[PDB]
Amino acid sequence: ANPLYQKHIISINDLSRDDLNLVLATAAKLKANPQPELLKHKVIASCFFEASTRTRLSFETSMHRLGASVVGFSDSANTSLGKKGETLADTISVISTYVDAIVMAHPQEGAARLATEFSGNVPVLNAGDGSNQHPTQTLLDLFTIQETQGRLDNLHVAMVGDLKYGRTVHSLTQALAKFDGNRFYFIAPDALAMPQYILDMLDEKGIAWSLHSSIEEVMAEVDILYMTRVQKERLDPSEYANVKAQFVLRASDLHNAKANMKVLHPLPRVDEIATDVDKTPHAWYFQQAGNGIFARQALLALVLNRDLV
Amino acid sequence: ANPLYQKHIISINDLSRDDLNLVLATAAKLKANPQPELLKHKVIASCFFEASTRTRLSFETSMHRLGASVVGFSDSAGETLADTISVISTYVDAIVMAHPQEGAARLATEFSGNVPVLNAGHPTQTLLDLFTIQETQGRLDNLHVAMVGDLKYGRTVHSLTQALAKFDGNRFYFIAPDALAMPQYILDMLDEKGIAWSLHSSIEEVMAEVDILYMTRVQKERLDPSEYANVKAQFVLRASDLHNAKANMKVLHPLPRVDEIATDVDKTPHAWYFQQAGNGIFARQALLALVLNRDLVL
Amino acid sequence: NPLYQKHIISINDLSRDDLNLVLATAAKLKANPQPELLKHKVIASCFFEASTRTRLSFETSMHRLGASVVGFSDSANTSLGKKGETLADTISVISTYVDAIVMAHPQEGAARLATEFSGNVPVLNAGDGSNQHPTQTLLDLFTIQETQGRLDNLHVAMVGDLKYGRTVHSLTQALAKFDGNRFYFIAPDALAMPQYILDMLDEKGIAWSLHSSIEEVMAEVDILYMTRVQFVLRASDLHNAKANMKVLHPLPRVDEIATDVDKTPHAWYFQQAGNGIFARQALLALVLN
Ligand SMILES: [Ca+2]
Ligand SMILES: [Cl-]
Repeated sequence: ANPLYQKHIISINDLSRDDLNLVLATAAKLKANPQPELLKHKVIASCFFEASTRTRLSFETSMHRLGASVVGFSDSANTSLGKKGETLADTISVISTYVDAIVMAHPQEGAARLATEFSGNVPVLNAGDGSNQHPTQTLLDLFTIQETQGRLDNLHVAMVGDLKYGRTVHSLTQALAKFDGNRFYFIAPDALAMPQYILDMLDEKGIAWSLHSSIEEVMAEVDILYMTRVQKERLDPSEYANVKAQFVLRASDLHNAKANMKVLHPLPRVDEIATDVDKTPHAWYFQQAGNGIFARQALLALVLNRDLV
Repeated sequence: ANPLYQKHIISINDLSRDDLNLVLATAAKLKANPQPELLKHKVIASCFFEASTRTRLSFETSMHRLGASVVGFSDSAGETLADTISVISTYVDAIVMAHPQEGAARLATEFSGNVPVLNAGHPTQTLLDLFTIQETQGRLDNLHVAMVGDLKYGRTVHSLTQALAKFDGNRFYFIAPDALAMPQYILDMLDEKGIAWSLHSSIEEVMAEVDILYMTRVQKERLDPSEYANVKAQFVLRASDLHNAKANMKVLHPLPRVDEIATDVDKTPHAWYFQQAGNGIFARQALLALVLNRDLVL
Repeated sequence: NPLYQKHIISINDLSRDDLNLVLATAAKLKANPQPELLKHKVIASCFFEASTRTRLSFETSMHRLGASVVGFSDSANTSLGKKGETLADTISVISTYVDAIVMAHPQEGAARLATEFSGNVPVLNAGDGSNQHPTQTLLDLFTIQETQGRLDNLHVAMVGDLKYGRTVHSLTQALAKFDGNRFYFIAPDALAMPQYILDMLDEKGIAWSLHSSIEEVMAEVDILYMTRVQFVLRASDLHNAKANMKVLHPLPRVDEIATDVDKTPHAWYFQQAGNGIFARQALLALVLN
């Protein structure tokens, strides 16, 4: 009855549409009736090998909102882990003898799937592995889309900025591609284009996507405008001309936006969303960030508790 | 109702006298009678953009003594700060922050929404100073208070002087190098209120009269090295200086100390800087409890 | 109990009876958890020296008993390097906040120095970054006791860097407080077990011998205790091992234990690390109740 019990959460690709809807339904229930003791007597490792203050504080808050305890580190440079040449595999194996679940973010794509080979029984939750996947960002993104659009089907969704290195949009496009009738607009520098493996997937599913050279040319029809930061720390040095944001959203761009349209951003932002956007009714990134608590609580509850909420 | 509920606490002098009295009464109540589940189901951010280890550990201990959960960062190892605050304020019930840049905490209050911001670096230092005085002397009025060291640039003695001047009948003794004197605008306020103060070049000459001796550093940057070499010993406290001390007298120091309190002071009955530091727990518990809990602890 | 409010700086300060009390308590807590035992305690996790595995193990143990934690995970991140911040004053202040202090520090004796300034507050030494500190030897002993059923009359082989792997020095001294144990030391000449350890065993009438390989003694060993050079064990070397034999390693390991050992029934270094939780729970419960 709880298909996420004790499941590793590494990639959206591994989750089903029903899985996504179950997390979202559980998040709305907990948002409505908190369960502050549900994970009492659990200890969870917050292992941010790659620092990400917003995501870690979101995850750790969600742990505490369910009554779990927390141990961990905020950056692998603040640790002695690996300093003698030992493997990440061994680090995970040892930590897995301590805790009831491992939340990990790591600079290398695939590191979270590697961890699942060595964690024995303990679930690994991928809080972001380099430029690859970010499945819990997608879960809070979907909860937010569901909340503001009333549905996850038949949406016009624009994704802007660094689509190549953006783990956020890899996971979110895969998830939305599990629903029906969605239409994608990709607005990105040529060098930071959405990768081919995402495009082939949409093709094989018969899902329409197209490339666009401006936000304005798609503004009138988008329901969700998903903005991203250039992943400066992941760019190849030959991609240095792409560090500066090529597409900037300003309040004036919203003059012909649909009444229901919301602008999302996984955050942090550089200048791709000007601060005059913050005051409009379309700005929804901080609401989105707040919904991460409910999405991440839901996931933690479903993974760590045998039965449903 | 509780007048500090959901209030930002950025500066000590934003506190009315009634609110100061409320904090101090609440600290005393919690110290005598702990309330270990008061902040159960609260999550508090401990946001130390620049490390301030002793202050962070004190604040976080205070959170746990009240049953609250804690998330944060202990060190970073304007536009982003605004967004950082906006994001964290969607997670937590209160933000405790230390930040080295001018105006950072007040700017945080513009972007935290309904989430109160508590400045850790600062208001809780003057609060724990006052709490420690009130607890060791039984009152905050009609005291003899000596302050020693860099009285010109020390913000902590300025705040303590200003706060103690809101109580009646205190007599002040300022003991400082001539170049680091208590500034005129403080003196002017004491003058106009009829509060007696005097200057003294030695700790010993007022030791017989003082209830609180509040010690601070005289840093080498402040004086010429020829002057520093001749003057510093006048502002160093040694155990032998305490010969004529009243039995109630307490030696305070906001910490860290360098050499201005010799270690032989540490085991006299008058040394009280470590107990004062421990009182930060109760001062910080009080502020957290009043800001975060709608109802007063009865 | 005799450990109440006591500093735990060095395992050699513990008698045989003290070791038994910790191990018995560890076993009791493993059998029947006590999740609220240290409810309303706040414990300081002061890792001046990072030692992250030991830190995570210690903090998990605190949480499994219901205590709260404050601390820092490396000196470099703190303000304890600024002028006037001394270790003595830092401990003096922290001991007004917390109910106990767990501390690792890069300099030898740092934890013992801290007991001079912590007042009534117990200090628990977590080492200098290495695996020599009391709870490591306690979890080693707990793991030997649990798997072998005893701490007496064992055949213990210690392999690797026996000169600088000080945890083998502690473990040998601890096991020499028990009865009838026999030691096999397998190490290069430059990294051989220190003479002061051999003399100690001699004084106790405890048998030991040096061996050039582990195949020489494998059929008789009960515990194979491996160390990292501050002699590579492979799955095929275990063919003639006794059914009770267990391979231990304080960790981290590099190449001295090939990963094909991990799947064999004798690999026990990750179970051993897991036992850190119960040894550390036990120490904290006894020191604070
Ligand atoms: Ca525009
Ligand atoms: Cl993947």
